Amino acid sequence: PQAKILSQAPTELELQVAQAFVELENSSPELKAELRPLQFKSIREIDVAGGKKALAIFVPVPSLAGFHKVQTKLTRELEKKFQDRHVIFLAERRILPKPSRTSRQVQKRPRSRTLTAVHDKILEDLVFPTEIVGKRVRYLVGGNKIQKVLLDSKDVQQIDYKLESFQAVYNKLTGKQIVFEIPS
RNA sequence: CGGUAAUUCCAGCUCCAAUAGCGUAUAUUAAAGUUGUUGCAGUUAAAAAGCUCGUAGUUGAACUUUGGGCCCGGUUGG
Repeated sequence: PQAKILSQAPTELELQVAQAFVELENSSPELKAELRPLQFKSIREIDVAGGKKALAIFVPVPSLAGFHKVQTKLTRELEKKFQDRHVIFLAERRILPKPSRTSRQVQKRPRSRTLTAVHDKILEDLVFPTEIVGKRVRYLVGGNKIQKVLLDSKDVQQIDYKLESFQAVYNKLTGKQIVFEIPS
């Protein structure tokens, strides 16, 4: 089972979570149907303030639309089984380097593989249930940048307590500071 | 400027400027932001074409690897 729900089974933490999938799939006749085709590729643990950790789960991008039907419940369940964790799902995306004037030619680089485009999609996935309603960028006199992301005040209670963990996760993946705000 | 009564003509004194050199004519440069790339002007002083379309010419919005770590590291100053 486990090596057939992982796209590879190299390490034990994925085996723990893989088991939880198999367990939960039995506990309800509903999940027995929905969860069966899903798979995930890798997991990374990122430490954050207050001693907690983020379970960043990486998913094949053509299947991402499936998880969005089951991402609720799954977060409820997994945060019980792995006590003191925050769980978030991310699609894996390529990024291709920018061509130099010296390089030999290759097929034209699709715009979705640019670095700017990929980082925007990452941020969209973190806050998944809510929509982003705007962005700001601040250029401080010290010579450094901060982004502010504004969230739709809808169902925010599902993520309202996680925001500090999102800041830490995003920094690890990119090196960029962000803060979250919720317009009334 | 000069028609008597001359600070301007003519002469005599005195004085000034450059000086082995000084003056005149013609051309050209600066002065000239009176040819304007730097850098002009066009209500009333010279100068916006009766009006619109349109080829050559001149000109044309934004976007694609950014940021963060670790070594070596030359020059100058204390």
